[PDB]
Amino acid sequence: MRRVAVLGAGPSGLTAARYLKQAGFEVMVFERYHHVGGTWNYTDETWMSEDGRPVYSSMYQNLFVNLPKELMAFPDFPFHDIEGSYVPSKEVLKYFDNFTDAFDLRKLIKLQHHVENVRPCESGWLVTVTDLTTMVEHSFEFDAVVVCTGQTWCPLYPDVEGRSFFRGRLTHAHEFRSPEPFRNKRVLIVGAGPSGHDMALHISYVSKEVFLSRKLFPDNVTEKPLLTSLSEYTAHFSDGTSTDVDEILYCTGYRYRFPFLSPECGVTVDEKYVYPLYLHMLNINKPTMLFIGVSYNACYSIMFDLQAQWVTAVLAGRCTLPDAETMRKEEAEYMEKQRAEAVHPHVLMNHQWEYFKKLEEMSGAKTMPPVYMKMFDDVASDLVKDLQNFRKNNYMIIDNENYKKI
Amino acid sequence: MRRVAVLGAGPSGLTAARYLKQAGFEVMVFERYHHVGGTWNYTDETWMSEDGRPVYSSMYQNLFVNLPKELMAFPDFPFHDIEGSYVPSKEVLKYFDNFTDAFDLRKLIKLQHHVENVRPCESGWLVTVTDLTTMVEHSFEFDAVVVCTGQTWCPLYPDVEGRSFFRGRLTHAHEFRSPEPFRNKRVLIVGAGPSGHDMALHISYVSKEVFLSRKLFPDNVTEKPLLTSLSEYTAHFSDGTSTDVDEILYCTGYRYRFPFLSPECGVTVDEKYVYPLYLHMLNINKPTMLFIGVSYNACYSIMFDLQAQWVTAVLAGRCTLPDAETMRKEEAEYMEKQRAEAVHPHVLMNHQWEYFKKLEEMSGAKTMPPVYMKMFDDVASDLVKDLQNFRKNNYMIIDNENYKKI
Ligand SMILES: Cc1cc2nc3c(=O)[nH]c(=O)nc-3n(C[C@H](O)[C@H](O)[C@H](O)COP(=O)(O)OP(=O)(O)OC[C@H]3O[C@@H](n4cnc5c(N)ncnc54)[C@H](O)[C@@H]3O)c2cc1C
Ligand SMILES: Cc1cc2nc3c(=O)[nH]c(=O)nc-3n(C[C@H](O)[C@H](O)[C@H](O)COP(=O)(O)OP(=O)(O)OC[C@H]3O[C@@H](n4cnc5c(N)ncnc54)[C@H](O)[C@@H]3O)c2cc1C
Ligand SMILES: [Mg+2]
Repeated sequence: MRRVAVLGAGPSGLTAARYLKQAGFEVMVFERYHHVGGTWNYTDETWMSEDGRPVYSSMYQNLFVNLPKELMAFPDFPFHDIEGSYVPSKEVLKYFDNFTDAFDLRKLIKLQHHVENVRPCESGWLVTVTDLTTMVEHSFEFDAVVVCTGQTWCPLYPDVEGRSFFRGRLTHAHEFRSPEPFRNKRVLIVGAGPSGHDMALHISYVSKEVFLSRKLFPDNVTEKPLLTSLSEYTAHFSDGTSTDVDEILYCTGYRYRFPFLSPECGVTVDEKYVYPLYLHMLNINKPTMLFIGVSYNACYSIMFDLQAQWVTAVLAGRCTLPDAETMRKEEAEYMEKQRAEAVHPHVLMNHQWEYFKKLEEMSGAKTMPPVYMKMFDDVASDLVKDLQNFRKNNYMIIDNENYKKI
Repeated sequence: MRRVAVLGAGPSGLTAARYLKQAGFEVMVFERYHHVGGTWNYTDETWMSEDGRPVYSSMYQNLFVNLPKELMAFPDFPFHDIEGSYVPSKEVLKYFDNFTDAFDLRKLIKLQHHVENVRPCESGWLVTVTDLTTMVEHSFEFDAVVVCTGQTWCPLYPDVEGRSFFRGRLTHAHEFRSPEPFRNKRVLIVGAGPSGHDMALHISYVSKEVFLSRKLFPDNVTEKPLLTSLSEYTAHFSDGTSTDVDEILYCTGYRYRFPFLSPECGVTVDEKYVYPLYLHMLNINKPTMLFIGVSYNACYSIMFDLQAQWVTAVLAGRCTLPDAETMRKEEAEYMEKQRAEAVHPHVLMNHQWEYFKKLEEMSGAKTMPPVYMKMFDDVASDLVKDLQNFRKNNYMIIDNENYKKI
């Protein structure tokens, strides 16, 4: 166990590379874009790039973070000193470029390399990639592979009665880049929890009327219950109401999609479920393949930090895992409990802190500063509770235990 | 029986109007567009019009007819003097504009009136329509309703495995207006029979490569067998081949859609089946509602002409219909035979001349000049046998029995 492939140089991939490199592995990171940082990169491009491969970023113009920069930074790599907690996206991109440079990761990253296929070979892995600058295909052999390609690029559209009758413009959150196409339009946003809050707000500034449909806002945003059918130009809702709309915008999230995974990798990828994974990371069938960033709805800084340290510990043999039968059993029990609590398989929100404590114990990682939990539990929901104003709040962490509002 | 509603002022509607007027009925024709002629009207608009209602035209730029004008003219209303048998679409539009004036129909037609709802009331019908120039909703009462709203506007897309993963541009024939968005693109056209021939030809003139997939063409049109799956930017075919494409164009036809029909009208509308209809026209459940132009794949001039005369004859009490029981029996047997011949419910192609003869006998219509059958049987398929060149052929009807190529 020496040569490890990292697939993706977004936050997940970058974190993995730091820990794997520190642990003495020979790391190679493949990234299709020309810049690290994942979806924090903004591009005018959507769906497919002119370079011939998908656009993976769903970033849009003028986005600000929905969590204070103080909680988005890794505990041992603070954000650059810039005024304000709720920074524009470019500051987060800058953060990951610095992070990459700080840990001497850049030399490990093959930019504009699009991973096309991954398959088991002997006990290791064969990774096939295209160098998009030459269009030459390259194959590389590795002892382990860490999949960090994200899950905010392949859109999910929930089925709705009559959807195929609708004649207005239908788009997904993935391709949202600016509110301009929605100017003076009657817009229905189909959302889930907080998924459509920010886009509703952005669109409210240019559109005639916004309808936010889900199973606080500006005056021209009208909340609606569940969308129940569509007709040619009209939306019908669970309350028996209906409204005419020119545009429908699905803020209905994404599905897992890992096109490069050959069936022999032993991973089954369904819309909301990737299996069989232990702790959302380890491929139970082929345990030298691991994923970072499959789990979601959590304090991501800590999640990335810990999953990278856990993956690293497993590959270095410092973490001894239960046998496969036990891992399948624990996974099975975990997933039954997800269903009982009515959340999707890889959603961490209800138990993230306990999950992180487990990762800490198994990986040998430094314990997380409790202030992350206190601050997160206090402010994470502010988007849904004080959408128009929460980003004016500024915070400063005082010590390992406490923070304050400025 | 005095007041008759005609829904639509395309060829079906106009033709109906002519005979209904002739028979002395009080006819009111509703047409959402500002010009008669139906699908023969070209508009840059697609899907939804800025006027707030659907766009029903699927006409594209630089279209020429696929059947000689001699077969497109009604037997008793010859085409205006124009050089060439295969005329541009605007000459067909001109033909129906002239027809409308020649028969003094224009006065009957409420243009820019969009039919919103039709429902039975007492013994007659209540028709709800919007005057799009005022956005005022108007109600009208009728003793009978003739539905002529067409069926080339509501697209049909066949499911294909992986369609949801495709990230290229996916469009339907309905929204095709010019080949320009396909310039320098790799284009897959998904077709059935002749459905994608003309569009393949149009696009071939501008694109890098055109692939025509179906269950003689220009050099850059490559025929492919059935499309079996899609991925991000690649199409996969039944022959085990794969091709990367930027664009998919669905030439997969349409489905029946009559949104204004309340369930009480007694008609069930499925994708390829409208029921219960006698001879593709009469609503067996509510026999004062009739349809013209539900049947298709036939010599359309004769079909419109005879169906209009038949509908008029029924409404005038001159056509003796079987009782409802017999009509249901004949419909069921007819539909059973359609399945056996492997054609969709309303496809006339295998038996149109016999069907036309039956309409003639029942309605008292003038017998069709046999030359229509002889010529149609000779030239209708020239589109698929000599696509690039068939439109250079010119014809002349000599008499009711003979024609010659010029
Ligand atoms: C619109 C939006 C707003 C958000 N706002 C916030 C916020 O305010 N705060 C917050 O904490 N989180 C936010 N997030 C979530 C945050 O973006 C993710 O948590 C984080 O970026 C996940 O990082 P990742 O490395 O797992 O995935 P990504 O950042 O998506 O990176 C995946 C990487 O893999 C690369 N890649 C993918 N496929 C291939 C391939 N075949 N070959 C080579 N490379 C490949 C991509 O180029 C990309 O660089 C937001 C997400 C979105 C979509
Ligand atoms: C791309 C294309 C090429 C074709 N080429 C040929 C050819 O070469 N030769 C040939 O013989 N045939 C051709 N056809 C078929 C031809 O267009 C039809 O056979 C003919 O137009 C059908 O006439 P129709 O009146 O039944 O329907 P349409 O022509 O579609 O007319 C329907 C009318 O109803 C109106 N309408 C619909 N709903 C409403 C509502 N709710 N309220 C008010 N008005 C409404 C529409 O505006 C329209 O004016 C072609 C069709 C297409 C799509
Ligand atoms: Mg006769």
